[PDB]
Amino acid sequence: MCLKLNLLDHVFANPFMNAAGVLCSTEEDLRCMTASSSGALVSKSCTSAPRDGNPEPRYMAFPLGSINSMGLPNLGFDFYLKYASDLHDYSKKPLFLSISGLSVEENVAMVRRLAPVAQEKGVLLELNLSCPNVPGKPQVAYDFEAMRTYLQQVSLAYGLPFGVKMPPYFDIAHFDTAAAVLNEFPLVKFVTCVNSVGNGLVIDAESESVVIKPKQGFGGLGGKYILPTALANVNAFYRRCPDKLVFGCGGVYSGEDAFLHILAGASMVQVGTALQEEGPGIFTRLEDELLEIMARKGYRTLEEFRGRVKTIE
Amino acid sequence: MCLKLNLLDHVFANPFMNAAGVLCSTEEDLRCMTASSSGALVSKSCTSAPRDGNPEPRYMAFPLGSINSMGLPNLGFDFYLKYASDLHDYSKKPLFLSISGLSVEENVAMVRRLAPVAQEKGVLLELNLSCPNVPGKPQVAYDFEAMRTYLQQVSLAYGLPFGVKMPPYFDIAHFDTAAAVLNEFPLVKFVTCVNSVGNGLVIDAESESVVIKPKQGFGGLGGKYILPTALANVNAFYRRCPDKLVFGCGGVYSGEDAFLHILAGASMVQVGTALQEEGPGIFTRLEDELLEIMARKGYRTLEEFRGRVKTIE
Ligand SMILES: Cc1cc2nc3c(=O)[nH]c(=O)nc-3n(C[C@H](O)[C@H](O)[C@H](O)COP(=O)(O)O)c2cc1C
Ligand SMILES: Cc1cc2nc3c(=O)[nH]c(=O)nc-3n(C[C@H](O)[C@H](O)[C@H](O)COP(=O)(O)O)c2cc1C
Ligand SMILES: COc1cccc2cc(CCc3c(C(=O)O)[nH]c(=O)[nH]c3=O)ccc12
Ligand SMILES: COc1cccc2cc(CCc3c(C(=O)O)[nH]c(=O)[nH]c3=O)ccc12
Repeated sequence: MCLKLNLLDHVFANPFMNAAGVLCSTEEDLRCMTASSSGALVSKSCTSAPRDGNPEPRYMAFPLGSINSMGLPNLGFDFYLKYASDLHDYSKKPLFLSISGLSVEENVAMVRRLAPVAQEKGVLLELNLSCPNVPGKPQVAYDFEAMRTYLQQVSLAYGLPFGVKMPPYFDIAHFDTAAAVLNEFPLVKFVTCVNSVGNGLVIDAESESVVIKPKQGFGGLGGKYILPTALANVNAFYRRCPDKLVFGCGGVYSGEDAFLHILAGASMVQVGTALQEEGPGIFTRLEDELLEIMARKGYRTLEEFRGRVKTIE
Repeated sequence: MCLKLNLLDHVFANPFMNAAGVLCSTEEDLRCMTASSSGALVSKSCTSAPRDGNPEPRYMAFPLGSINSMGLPNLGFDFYLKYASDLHDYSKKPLFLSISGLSVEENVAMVRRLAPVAQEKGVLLELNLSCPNVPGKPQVAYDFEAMRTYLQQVSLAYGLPFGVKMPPYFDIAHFDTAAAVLNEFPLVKFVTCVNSVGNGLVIDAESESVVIKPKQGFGGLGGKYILPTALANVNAFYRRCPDKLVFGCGGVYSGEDAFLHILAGASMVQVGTALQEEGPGIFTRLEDELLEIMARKGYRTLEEFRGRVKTIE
């Protein structure tokens, strides 16, 4: 019985990894994720220049999940590129590097640089489409023309297999349109479903106050709040993109949650809120919990059940 | 005591009512909601003809909320009109009637007929903008030109103050666009935020199966999953629509949750999943809990704190 996977020409001890932005910003963070029992790690979404991000408090967590408006704080692309080219030990596990340029041109500039490193070391690119474009327009993946533009330009500039990080959708017509856009791009080999459920608002009843400072307390939601939304999006893309992998992200706190993701179609399973709260020991727990479920059901490998969610009649 | 308020030229004993679709479909249901301690009731969204709705099971609930793909089962507009015109006891509490035609024409035909009953009896219209719009197109509220068409035609045909039931949005540019549309229509006097969070997917780990039959298990989410989303939409529209009321809906299980909706800007608070699960006794508990929080804080009126959520710095 085992949790091993072989995809994208890499080998993974298990399907678990951090969600971009959690425990991935500094060399310290990335060494910690490497030392953990996760099957892979992804670096913090980066921009060409270093960013401080939004004013604090900008992340808060509660029994049912988290809210954040971090504002893309990061050490800048050159730092993440150097970690991939010079510091990461690929004998431990594979590395994804997430990029999140604030314009299509910024993304093209980073991927042009990353390509030779991707080619020579095998670092894998996750392009974040659940990011701001022009203020007053919707985020890139909610503007299908912008999304197409970004994928066209990054595909041409990078020239190698990559994947994308998608926001959640809530309408079947949007699943159909979004998947059709992605299916135009053969280099998009994995789709990560999902980024945080956008612009929620947490209010503390005792203080009568929002809990994060930026954007009048509005921010993205993660954790237990978003699991059914995550599963839907994983399965919607798994069904619509049969030539791509789907990575699941959202609401994983247990091996049972990971099992549901995998039944929905997930190949890797990312852990954000629960990792931020529990720390990297979570990975051993999740491995143990998932293996226990597999033993009860007689499943020896992930492929035996991946995507095999049953529907009714 | 007491929680009495005046809105839209009607007196309400308290701000609580059912959410449309819950405990409102049959004359029995409506009689039961009338007998309750709620301050108002709203009928099941209706169509011109009666509908059986989707195959069962079509609703399921869990500790964190519910998922549903009911498919608009209802007794038909003629029945809800007759209830409004002949059967409802207006001396008990106000009545809202929810309309959810499948095209703009169908809405216009129902509202033309509802208008004289509204003038005569004071029944209030809630137009459901989650009404599905041409298939392969996004629900109407997610199609801003269709939404504007709907409201233009309903406003002309109905000619009296009404409100609208809105799906959640997740992007600030969409809040700006949607609120601008609504502000084009002076007869739209209340906005109810939110309908169910669309197309989530609940999977049962033991059976490896989705839990509702329609649409391969995909359905709208309600309950604890959606409270921060509901609060965000309530506050976003409250800020953007200063000449309208905002009704809150989503995740209310307690007087504390109602308190947060009200702080966000809610005038009435609707109760869906928790009412489905607890029954109409919930209204006395909510009342008691909300009065207990007001007492502890020194608030004597709802007006003292409605919309007064604090931001940081
Ligand atoms: C503090 C924080 C920072 C994050 N930063 C990023 C980011 O830099 N890039 C990105 O793609 N997603 C980012 N996310 C989103 C997560 O990767 C993930 O998609 C989301 O939190 C949902 O998963 P969860 O329910 O496990 O938290 C961030 C989330 C949190 C809580
Ligand atoms: C079984 C069921 C039926 C519903 N039918 C309707 C409807 O007919 N019209 C409507 O506007 N919303 C309908 N809704 C949505 C609810 O009114 C409410 O917007 C949603 O459940 C979120 O509130 P909650 O978290 O209190 O459940 C329905 C919800 C459920 C669970
Ligand atoms: C107000 O929100 C933002 C301001 C500036 C830059 C932003 C960049 C992002 C993308 C990074 C990101 C973040 C983030 O760094 O805030 N948080 C997430 O939950 N998911 C993400 O993908 C999101 C929000 C931003
Ligand atoms: C697959 O879902 C549908 C098929 C046909 C008509 C539908 C009509 C609606 C609107 C009624 C409604 C329903 C419902 O009746 O399914 N559920 C909600 O959570 N909110 C609503 O506003 C929703 C879903 C429908």
